[PDB]
Amino acid sequence: SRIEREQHHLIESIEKSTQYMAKRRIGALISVARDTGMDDYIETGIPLNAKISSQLLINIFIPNTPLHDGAVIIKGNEIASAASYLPLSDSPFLSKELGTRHRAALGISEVTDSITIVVSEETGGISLTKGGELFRDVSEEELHKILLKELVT
Ligand SMILES: Nc1ncnc2[nH]cnc12
Ligand SMILES: [Cl-]
Ligand SMILES: [Cl-]
Repeated sequence: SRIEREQHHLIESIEKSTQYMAKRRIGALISVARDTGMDDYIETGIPLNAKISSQLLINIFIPNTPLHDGAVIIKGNEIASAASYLPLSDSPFLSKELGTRHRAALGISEVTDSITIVVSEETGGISLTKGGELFRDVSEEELHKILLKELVT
């Protein structure tokens, strides 16, 4: 259909779902594929090939459920997979206060141009990784501007 409409709906869906999870300290890990493919990491998860919504993203990460333990990977206009493996960064610069989801988000950002969003189950803070860099505990305004810049062409 109309790509700009799809891209803005994707941004809204990430914003609403991460707001919901952040308030409840639900851990989450959502990686959005870009020019470089993520197909090999999609293959490690449970296939969904589903329409993007804030509601599905939230339902996926509910603790102690079949789909929660790993990354969601979004490819084109679909939630491709849940519970996917991402490579862990070995960087010693990542703070030891951060958990596996952050190290996974950092790891995938070091080998793809994907944009990955994390919700910390410890703090509720929202972080983002891109190109081997971490943007830690961003405000709602900051998250919106980054997602606009990176996900809207
Ligand atoms: N908990 C985790 N979530 C996603 N990718 C991972 N790779 C290793 N541990 C992981
Ligand atoms: Cl069209
Ligand atoms: Cl966490």
